[PDB]
Amino acid sequence: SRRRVVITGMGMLSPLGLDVPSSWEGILAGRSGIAPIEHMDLSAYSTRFGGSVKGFNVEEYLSAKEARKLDLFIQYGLAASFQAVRDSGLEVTDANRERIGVSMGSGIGGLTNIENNCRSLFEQGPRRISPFFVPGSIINMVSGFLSIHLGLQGPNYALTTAQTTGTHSIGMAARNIAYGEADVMVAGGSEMAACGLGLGGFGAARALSTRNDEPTRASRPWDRDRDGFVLSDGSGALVLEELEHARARGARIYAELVGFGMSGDAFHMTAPPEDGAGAARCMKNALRDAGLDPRQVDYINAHGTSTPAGDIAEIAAVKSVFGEHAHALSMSSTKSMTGHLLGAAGAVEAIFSVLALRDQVAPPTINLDNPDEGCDLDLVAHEAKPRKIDVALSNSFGFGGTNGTLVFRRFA
Amino acid sequence: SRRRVVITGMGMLSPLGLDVPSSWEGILAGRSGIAPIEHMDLSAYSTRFGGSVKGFNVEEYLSAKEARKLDLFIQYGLAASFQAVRDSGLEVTDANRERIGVSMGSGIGGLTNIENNCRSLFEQGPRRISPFFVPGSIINMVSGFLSIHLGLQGPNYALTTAQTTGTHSIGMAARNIAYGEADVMVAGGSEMAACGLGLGGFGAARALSTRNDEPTRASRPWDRDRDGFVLSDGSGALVLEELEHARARGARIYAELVGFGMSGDAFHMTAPPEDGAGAARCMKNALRDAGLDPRQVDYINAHGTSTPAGDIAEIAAVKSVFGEHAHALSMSSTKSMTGHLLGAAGAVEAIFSVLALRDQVAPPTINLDNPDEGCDLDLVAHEAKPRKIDVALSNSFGFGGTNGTLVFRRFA
Ligand SMILES: NC(=O)N1CCN(c2ccc(F)cc2)CC1
Ligand SMILES: NC(=O)N1CCN(c2ccc(F)cc2)CC1
Ligand SMILES: NC(=O)N1CCN(c2ccc(F)cc2)CC1
Repeated sequence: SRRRVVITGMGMLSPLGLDVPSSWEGILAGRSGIAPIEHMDLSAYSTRFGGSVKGFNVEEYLSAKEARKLDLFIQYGLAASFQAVRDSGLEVTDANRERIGVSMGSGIGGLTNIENNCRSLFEQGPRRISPFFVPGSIINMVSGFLSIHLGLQGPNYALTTAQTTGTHSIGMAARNIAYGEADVMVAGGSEMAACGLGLGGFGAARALSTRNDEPTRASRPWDRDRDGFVLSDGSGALVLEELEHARARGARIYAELVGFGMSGDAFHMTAPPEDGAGAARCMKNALRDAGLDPRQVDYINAHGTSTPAGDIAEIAAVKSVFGEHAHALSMSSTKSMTGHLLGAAGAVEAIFSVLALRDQVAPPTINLDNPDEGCDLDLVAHEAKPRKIDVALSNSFGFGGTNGTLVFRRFA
Repeated sequence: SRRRVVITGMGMLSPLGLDVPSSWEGILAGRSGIAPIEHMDLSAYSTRFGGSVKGFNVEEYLSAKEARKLDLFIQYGLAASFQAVRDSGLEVTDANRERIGVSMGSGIGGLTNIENNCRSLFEQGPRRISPFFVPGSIINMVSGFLSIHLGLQGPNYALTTAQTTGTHSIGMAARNIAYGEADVMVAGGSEMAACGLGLGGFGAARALSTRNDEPTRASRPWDRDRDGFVLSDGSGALVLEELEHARARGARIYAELVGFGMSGDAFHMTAPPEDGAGAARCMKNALRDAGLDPRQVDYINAHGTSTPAGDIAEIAAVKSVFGEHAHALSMSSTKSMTGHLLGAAGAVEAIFSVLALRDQVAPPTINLDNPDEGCDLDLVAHEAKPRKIDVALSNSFGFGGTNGTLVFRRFA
């Protein structure tokens, strides 16, 4: 037997806005967050654009002195997490602090910091490496710093499952609460890889869209002219809470987390299998986990990265899992607007899945001008679609063939 | 309802050996694996030694053509993983591959790789960054590559909780099996942070021993002349298996994992509290999880990093948890011999804890010539101590105030 887990606070930094309601406003308007990257020489790079967080002010959250110690990915993680805790109204007390934990992850961690400390190392030698290099760059420091700032003494950890991080972080946090290891968890992910090493590293594998002329049209999941993913920055955090705990203090409940699925493709380091066999098993696992029949699913927030092999794999997976229901559900890539926030993708897409439930609206797949061969599902081309949504899925399918699926349900 | 979990396979690279047996022989003979570092010129560094893996042949495991693309931490993770699975005698099949997963972690991941690609980027341009940069450097690719080579389709993930990584990886993997998400898990961690940025970054914070002129005597946990930890490399992997699944196949069972604790200090980014309050919460959680009287605990493999504040915190935590029984159990730090394998520390030390149960011997704390103020427990100074061990506990503490405790006992 198992406790029920609800969403009582959400927080976000995205290429679309500095919080949830502003990000969600852009999502439903089909606005693009993608733009050429500024204050950075990308002359020798084949990709010169992505989704930046615009106008982030870390001094709303931290002193200038504490923020100087921390990589951007950690700043962004703390911002979404502080937002999510404030959004929840939860009061931390000596009576509950041991029951409140954190699992905020990252796919790639502190590349920006690693790059600036490399610059100092090569130019001037090791004696110019920042004393805060290690604690200021390691992925578990969003969980670390958040626990220290708020006095959280519950489970304290960090996932790193590349592009699956945010989905796994939220799912495993839900498990902690369901099986009684915590009553509250702050979970999600953050990322800032759209630095030299992120653009160069992914650009070297030719994984990135090179559509420098039309950056807002670059991210075009299931469109026959897609040429790979758009690199994006930001964070999502959710406050996950045991139902009775949330009801007792009179929390505002956005939605219930009913289902979590995991699988491994065991196929290829970067490419999914053509038929999405792994993504199929993971969605089936998530629906079994939630005790739901595939027929009950109304809305899927796809992984939808705009990679040719990735997008077609997800069409196959859904047709295989949903059979004659596959056309009835709506499925959209919000990455058409946000780009791919990698380890944070699952976190911001879980929030969009929750908000699709609250507002009864499927977010668009923008730029889906010419669906590809086989891409005949309801991919919500171009514009948001108001519709009935009781059950929403959020999928992540990342490098190493690691799969995550979250099942959200309306709560009333 | 909650199932029991046993250890059926173990694997290791350490500064003492290229497998578990050779490493364990070094542990029981009090041998140091710490030496001046040869793979690079450290004359501008304030620390020039640590625990290298000596004579590692990746060609025992992988083609030189796959090896070339992978960071040593991934190479070390796979080697220990391959050892653990072979040691288990487990055969992967279509009937069970969905029921076998992997959780192999790292604190820092592919810092060597990311540094060298940073050098290429700075000296030559983005066009000289390896196409394998991302899949060859990111922390989740031990779990990824292991699943690809063995065909593991179970839960596929990675923890990154700094120096607590291996302990958390093992504990959460046991929970997966406990709660029916998997019947088999390959779990542990790997680390190779001995690059310029690693030795430099830990050196900038003055966290490392600077005993360059006597490296084998540098790691001296609870000794009054200790002066920081010794950075070491390697990997530990265990096969965790549901008890009845292990019984059904006549598996050889080394020990039972009965207990898993996590807590957060919520104290400091890098310093443990003097009183050991977070470590004490974590051990109490693990002992209650195991349904034990604290007097049943015979052996503690301490975190024991040879830092001033870390070592004394641990005495205080153990005195607070076990009271008068603190004076009857044996506690030692195998870090005295191996140094600090960071995210891999929890993995090798869990294997040392299991082997203490198999052979009925407490490994020594070497170099404990002058125990510090209040360091007055049985710390097994200098020499291995044959003794009765029914219950063994392995502790890790890390940056972000993240704590882990594992509880093992003999299985008949
Ligand atoms: N070249 C190869 O045979 N592999 C597979 C493709 N590849 C890759 C793809 C996308 C990405 F973002 C990172 C790496 C590089 C390694
Ligand atoms: N401000 C200072 O003098 N430093 C930097 C922060 N902190 C630290 C400790 C251990 C470590 F491995 C990395 C960083 C304490 C020492
Ligand atoms: N006086 C002591 O220090 N003891 C008493 C408790 N004891 C124990 C043994 C088996 C068991 F099932 C429960 C408890 C072990 C050590």
